[PDB]
Amino acid sequence: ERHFYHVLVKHKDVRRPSSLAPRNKGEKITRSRADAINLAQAILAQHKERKTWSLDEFVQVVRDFSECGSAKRDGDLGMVESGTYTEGFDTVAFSLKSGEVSAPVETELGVHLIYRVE
Repeated sequence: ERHFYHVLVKHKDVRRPSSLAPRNKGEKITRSRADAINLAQAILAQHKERKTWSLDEFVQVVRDFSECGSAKRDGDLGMVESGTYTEGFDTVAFSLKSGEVSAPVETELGVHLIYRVE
């Protein structure tokens, strides 16, 4: 069991292309897959000097950019056992060290940045 948060950037081709974050609940997502990848890359890389991030630092990007319903709790996914989420998410998530933020990783849901709380 490890504790993760995430930022989710959706695109038009996901199964539910609408934001579920409080900031813009119901906003239809029309950006391309490529657009989502580029956006996730930018929101991460604007802080690329960071070896690790504090929780507050990661929650800032959740508040500004995440389109997942988890944004209603600042992107908290709680405790996750390996093998539960899709393989793409799981492998990247369980490769993180404490305080690290992943590179953009894609699943059916969209493009994620994954943060390991500890």
